[PDB]
Amino acid sequence: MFEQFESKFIDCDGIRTHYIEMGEGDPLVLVHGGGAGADGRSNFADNFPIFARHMRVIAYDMVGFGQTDAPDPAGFAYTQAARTDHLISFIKALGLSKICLIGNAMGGTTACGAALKAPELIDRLVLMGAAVNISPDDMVANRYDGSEEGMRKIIAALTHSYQPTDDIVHYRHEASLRPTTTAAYKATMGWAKQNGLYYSPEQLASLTMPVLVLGGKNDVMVPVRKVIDQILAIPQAIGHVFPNCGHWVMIEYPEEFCTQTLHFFGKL
Amino acid sequence: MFEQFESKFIDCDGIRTHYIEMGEGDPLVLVHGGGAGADGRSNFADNFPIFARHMRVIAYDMVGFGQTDAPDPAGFAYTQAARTDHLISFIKALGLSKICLIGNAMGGTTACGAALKAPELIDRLVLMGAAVNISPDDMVANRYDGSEEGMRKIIAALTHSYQPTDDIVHYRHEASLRPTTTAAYKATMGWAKQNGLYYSPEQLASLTMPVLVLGGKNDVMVPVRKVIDQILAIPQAIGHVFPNCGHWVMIEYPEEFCTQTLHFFGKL
Repeated sequence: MFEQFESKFIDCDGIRTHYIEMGEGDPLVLVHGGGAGADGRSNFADNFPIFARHMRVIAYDMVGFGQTDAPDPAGFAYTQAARTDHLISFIKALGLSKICLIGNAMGGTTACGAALKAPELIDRLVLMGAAVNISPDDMVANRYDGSEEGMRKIIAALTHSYQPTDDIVHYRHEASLRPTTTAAYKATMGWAKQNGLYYSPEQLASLTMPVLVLGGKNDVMVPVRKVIDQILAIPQAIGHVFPNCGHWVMIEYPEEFCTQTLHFFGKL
Repeated sequence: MFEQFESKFIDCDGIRTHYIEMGEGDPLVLVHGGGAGADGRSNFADNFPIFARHMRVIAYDMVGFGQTDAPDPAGFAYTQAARTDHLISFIKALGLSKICLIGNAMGGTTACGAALKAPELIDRLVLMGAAVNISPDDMVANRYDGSEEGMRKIIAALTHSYQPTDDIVHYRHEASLRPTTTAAYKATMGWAKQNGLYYSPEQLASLTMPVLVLGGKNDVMVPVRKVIDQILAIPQAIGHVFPNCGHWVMIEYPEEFCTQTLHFFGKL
């Protein structure tokens, strides 16, 4: 699946990193979510050609995910900081400046970290159901199971009223079972569950570029009150709340997602 | 001022009502806010030609305001219900069906009341810094003074970073001093202050058409947490929060206001 995009690879301080790209113009980098089997292609395949009309659009696979190196977790610590440095490494590796940058969930954690840690690379940031204020306790109070049904339950949970295709289910399911990424995933989520996916309101308010904050009203992973807290904690932030929408705005409402982001990026 | 628009008049169950209009297409009705000297023209003059490219755009003066009858408050009770029935009366008087409808503040109170009371007239509703959940106590806990400065202070209060022209100031100031509307205004605000501008969460959630909810993050009259409560109380509602923006979204960010509403109305 997804062979309409040419897989490319580049080295990011010794992490070999898979990415796809499409279109021409100013660079836009998309960061996928941190669910099991997640990667760039499957997260953003529907948005890619809409965005490619206006921008040079790039989705990469985060360390531990997709077809990017998933270093052995016996010697690699799967911390937010590693994700964050990988992204910065990636953006630099392609020689990109002044990017537009969008992150879903843990990918939002990561986009946010790069924006704070390396603002000179990033002109605009979009946080979309982004885990940027989820504490260990926040994860506690919220609350995989193997198989093709288990994956179908995941998807029905992260979405409001969206029926995935069989090809999509099977791609994600197979993906969740790749053994290197399954290990990296178990580490990634273990660390997240104990340390949370979290920046302080002070750090959030320290973001230096324009920011748009997106959220589905029915999202159960990053509930809408958390999205609101981000709109309110980040002074310059625009907020847009989608109704009848779970944790995958970009998949559940792809046209509206691309319209709002492209408008915010100044391409309409 | 505002003579680029042709003043028209029509009778609304014995209330003679001023309105302007422009463009061709599906009908869009705009409802001004309830500040002193407020009317359609001064509220919406900047948005009118943008909207007129796509729709038949109509701004009217609410009972007690502008150049619409301001019946003597010794015999006329200036209740939300009167505003609400006037609007319904107006929409029917021009023979309009399936309108798009936008209300600022008390005009939002009024648009909301018409949507609840006469849903068959209204295809889409936009509530923009709308007083639809402001209780007497809410007004208490928030907290005119005559002159051209007093009006300049009003405007600097309802806006974040907006410098009105001298012509605008003088038009509003003169307007606030018209004696029939000054009386109707004192009644209007007296009733509002004691009864509030308020529908219950149950009523709010009972709205039957699509709804977009707009708010400026810095609005001091209808604070942003009230705007959020409306996004959350109205299940189908889209929410958009503007940064660096007070209580007059349509004036402070006219292009973004027209873009979001026109997109929501399906004219882009």
